[PDB]
Amino acid sequence: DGNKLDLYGKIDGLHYFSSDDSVDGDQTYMRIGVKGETQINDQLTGYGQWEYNVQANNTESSSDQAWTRLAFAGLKFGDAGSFDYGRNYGVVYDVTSWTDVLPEFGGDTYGSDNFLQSRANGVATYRNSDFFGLVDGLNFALQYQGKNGSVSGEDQTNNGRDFQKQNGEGFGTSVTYDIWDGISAGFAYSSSKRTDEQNNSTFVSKTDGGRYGVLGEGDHAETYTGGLKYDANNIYLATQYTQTYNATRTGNIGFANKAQNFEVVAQYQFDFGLRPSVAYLQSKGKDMGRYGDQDILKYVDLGATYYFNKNMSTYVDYKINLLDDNKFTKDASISTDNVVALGLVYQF
Amino acid sequence: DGNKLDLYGKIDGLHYFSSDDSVDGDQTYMRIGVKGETQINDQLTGYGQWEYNVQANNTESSSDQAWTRLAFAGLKFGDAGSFDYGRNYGVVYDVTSWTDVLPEFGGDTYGSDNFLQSRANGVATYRNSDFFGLVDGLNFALQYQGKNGSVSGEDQTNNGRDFQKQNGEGFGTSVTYDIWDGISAGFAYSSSKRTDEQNNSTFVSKTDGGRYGVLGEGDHAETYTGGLKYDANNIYLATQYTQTYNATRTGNIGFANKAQNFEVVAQYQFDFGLRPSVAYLQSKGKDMGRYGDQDILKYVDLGATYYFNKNMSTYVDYKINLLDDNKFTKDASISTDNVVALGLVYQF
Amino acid sequence: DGNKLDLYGKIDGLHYFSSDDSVDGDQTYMRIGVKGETQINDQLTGYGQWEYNVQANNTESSSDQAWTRLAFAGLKFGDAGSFDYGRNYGVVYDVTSWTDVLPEFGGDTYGSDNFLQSRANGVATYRNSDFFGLVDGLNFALQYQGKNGSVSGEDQTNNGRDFQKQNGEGFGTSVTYDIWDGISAGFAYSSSKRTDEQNNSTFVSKTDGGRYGVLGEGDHAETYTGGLKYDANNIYLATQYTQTYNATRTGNIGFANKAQNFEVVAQYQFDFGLRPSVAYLQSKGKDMGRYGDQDILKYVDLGATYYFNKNMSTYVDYKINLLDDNKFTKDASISTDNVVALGLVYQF
Repeated sequence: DGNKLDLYGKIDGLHYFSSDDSVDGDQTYMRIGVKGETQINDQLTGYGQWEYNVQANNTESSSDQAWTRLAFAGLKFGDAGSFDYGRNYGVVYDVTSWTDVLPEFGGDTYGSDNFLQSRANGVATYRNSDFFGLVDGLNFALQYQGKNGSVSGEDQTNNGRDFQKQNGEGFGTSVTYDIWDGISAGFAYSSSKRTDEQNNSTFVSKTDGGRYGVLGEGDHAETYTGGLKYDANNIYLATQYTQTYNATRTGNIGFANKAQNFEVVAQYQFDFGLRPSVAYLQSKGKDMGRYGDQDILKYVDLGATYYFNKNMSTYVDYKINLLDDNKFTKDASISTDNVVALGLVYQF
Repeated sequence: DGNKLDLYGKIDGLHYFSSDDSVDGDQTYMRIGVKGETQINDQLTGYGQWEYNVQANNTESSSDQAWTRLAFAGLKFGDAGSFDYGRNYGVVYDVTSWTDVLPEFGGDTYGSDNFLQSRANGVATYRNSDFFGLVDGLNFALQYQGKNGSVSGEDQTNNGRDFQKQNGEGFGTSVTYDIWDGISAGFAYSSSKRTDEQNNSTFVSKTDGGRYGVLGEGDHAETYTGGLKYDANNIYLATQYTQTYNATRTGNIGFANKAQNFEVVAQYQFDFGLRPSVAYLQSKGKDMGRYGDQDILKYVDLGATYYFNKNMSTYVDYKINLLDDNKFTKDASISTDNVVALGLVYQF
Repeated sequence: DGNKLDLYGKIDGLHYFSSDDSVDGDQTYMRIGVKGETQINDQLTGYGQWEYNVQANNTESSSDQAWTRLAFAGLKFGDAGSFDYGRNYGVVYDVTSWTDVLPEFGGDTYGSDNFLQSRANGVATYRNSDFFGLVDGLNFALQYQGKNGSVSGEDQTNNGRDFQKQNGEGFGTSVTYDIWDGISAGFAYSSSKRTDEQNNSTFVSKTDGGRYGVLGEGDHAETYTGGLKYDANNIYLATQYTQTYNATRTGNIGFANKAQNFEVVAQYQFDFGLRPSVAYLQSKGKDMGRYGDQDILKYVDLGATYYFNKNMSTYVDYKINLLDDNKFTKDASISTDNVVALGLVYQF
């Protein structure tokens, strides 16, 4: 009485084929989660959602095989909008998600716990749908994120973390709009203080051998995003453009002083199950101290998903990695090899 | 047919505000668990319960984010009582729980895996309700706990653990009684052997710099508890008094040779959702070698919970920490700062 | 509509009694899992299964307390057979499982992540039931396993692991057949390349103090298995014989150049719940370099299970360990002490 509660998840039998040893092999994993709603009164509704990743590709004595992707509780007051708090998606992703639809790859001009660009600890999000019911299809969002800092130091918080996934106080906003038939447009902005260890950490160069500062200096990390989306007539066309400031990771050795990020995807849905997909993603870093302008990410993606029904599917995906081995990709530990994925997935 | 089985849990979007860096920030977490019953025959019933904590306030590459709070299987033979085994609550908590009702704080003159004072590995518990159906409201309990020891040494067990959470063989008993209207009284006693590493470990002083024995010497660890509870007329009044012997932790540097523990709470339930709450907790350690008598814990707590319904609530809680920085709180790593909590929680 | 989905698991309140400190004490744990089916069309069916182990015998600050036992997605095309991929049982276990029916012990002439002998990462399995519906009771299986390698080195994969649980490319096949009344016969074969760290790792001798190669040299690891099973008239008789080549572990210091493995079990099911059980298991290693022929495993097992119903049971099991302390069992860290188990288990 009153409460709805759904168990959901999937089991993904997955194998990667690649020349990069740290990528190649068995990638089997599963997801399980919970979605809940309670109607409090005719205007007010409470909700909660949890989503868990459980790796299955290592042993029963291996370590760190599970993690939480989402955990948030929330309130939705009809026409006034909604508010939720917890681990949830940064609002930049309200736009960039429109290109995150590849069978297995994609969605990686950005990472998780990467300021407000994806999933994020301690994020307070306000959302409004049809501009208070006055403008159908015109959604916007306002978000706040507290500092998630180091385990020690001046910038310690209880939930410490290495410098690549720390953040200071920040906010972000997003707007999406539906234009006539299926065509949607979106903008998103975010801004965060950085942390001492982000500005004061060093790293040791796989090429020279010497020690240097972690790429990126700055008091602030920033993203600007614009996106377009065609969805109708069994066509899916989408693109997104994002420009960032000390916000985009350069492998594991820091951030890019400036980076320009671009993703474009085209897909077609046959009504006998098959869903082919073509995509291009790049990330171009600027003024990265001793590395100057370099590609951070650059590939073409080709793949397809076969849907047996809403509970079962198979997919192949082929990442054609147009990066070259150099001192930047080596010193930053960015993979320059191709990958093939092959998946058979049960959903529930 | 025959079996009942309930999924239960909650998602708790929670943030702490504090000057103590190791406490402050995002504290989002979730609980999920299972409660089960099977009727074997008209007298005999089997049951099982599991309860899991999943942290959500750190990253997807962080470690140790989940843990089990309860896991026990059991048998209940009508009027003869019940028996269960596994990870479950030490019976001291049958009384001290009556003060563990604060919105977020409280319940911490004692810890988990802290002999029979709270949740505990390998605990065999016998419970009897209305004294075999002869005295309505008069419950008692008998409990046994095997040694949970070190990872190495003379006192090794399979499930080793640091000295602050080891225990030797022990037992405990508890009695509660309902007096007329809502007024309940309770007593509880426990006794355990200690372990070699508890008596033979050293620690390094954050103030002097030198090495010393871990506070507390003794073959035995002991607790005596008395408690009172008023529940009726939308009032909740409760208090509990506990005296311990090498059983109460002194931060992370050992145990208190003697400690006197006191908790008192008053709450009021308005029938429009709001539930204000006032509380006082102290822990006073005695004869702690080079530290003598010191406060181990001392605060006032002020907070409130708003229940939208049985599935949704919001709460604020304010811990006013009356401890002062000194060599004891510093050398033992006890927090002396205030904390505010702010939570929005979905239950299912 | 279309999808079946079952939550399943058990809570096992369990205690071990033993002179081996690393074995003795509380062993409480739980299992939880998911089994799913979707009918795609009248011939074709998709399925998925996940099964999770959650330890409960250590603290809430302990590490590595959970792990995945099974995670696989699959397809079943009526008379043509089935195919599944993920973490699943190596097909050798299609036969050796017939002796894995002891109340608590047994099933340990082999381990998990032990080539195709038990549960295994990245295993692709084809199964066929009544030989395409032509021969009732005659099942066979074909299986493939990709390399699961080191975290570094020439044999790195993404899901690295210590040498005792690495494997190279391998395959395995199995056949079972039902003979008239309850009597079944089975054969199974497997073959895998080994890995550099399996052939190139050293270890330090608990008896001498000096360094030596990890037992077992060889390009290939191999198993041959035959098994018999009587099931009917409330009798359970089963035996299995397996001969292995650099495939059977010698504690933690390597593999046995050759090992001959034997298990035999007899049980009786009274229809008032009780199920007594008697068993013998040995593992005899050959030509193990400086250790020559030694017993790797040798015990008698005596125990019983009481079933209150399909959801509740109690069991005792007594492992009489006929191994002697020597340089082999010490240098390999194999336990030579007896064990008693005592369990009360709730299933759902």
